[PDB]
Amino acid sequence: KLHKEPATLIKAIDGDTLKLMYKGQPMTFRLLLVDTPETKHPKKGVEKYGPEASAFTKKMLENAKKLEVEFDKGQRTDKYGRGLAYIYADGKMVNEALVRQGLAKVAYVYKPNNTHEQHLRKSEAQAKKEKLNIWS
Repeated sequence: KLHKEPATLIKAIDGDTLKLMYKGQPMTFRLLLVDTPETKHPKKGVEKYGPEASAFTKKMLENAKKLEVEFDKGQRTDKYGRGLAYIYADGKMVNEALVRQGLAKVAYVYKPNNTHEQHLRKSEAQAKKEKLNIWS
C-alpha cells in the first residue's frame, strides 16, 4: 500500500517537474504517469499549452495548505536523479488534475510504477470527450 509523506514547495519548474523540500533535502520531482507540454524545449521551445500547464501546476501547488508526495511501488528516482511520484495538493492529486483538464497526456507506463494508471486513463478519456485544451 502506497503512503503519502509531507513535502514543502521550493519551486515549480514547469507542468510536470518541480523542486520540493523532502525529508530535509531539496530534490527535483517528476510527476508520474503524465506528460505536459514543454516550455523549455531546446528543440521547439514553448510547446502549445506548455505555459498553461505550467501555470496550473504552479498555482495549484502555491495555493495549497498541504503538499504530500506519494511514491509508487517501483523505482523512486529516474536516471536523472528525479524523484518519481504522485503529488497531492490538499488531498487532490496534481497528476490527475492536469490530465482531467486536458493539460497533460498519460505517459508511457512502466510497471510496476503504474498503480494509478487506470484512474488517470479514466480522467484522460473524459477530458478528451469534453475536448479540453490539448484535446480541442
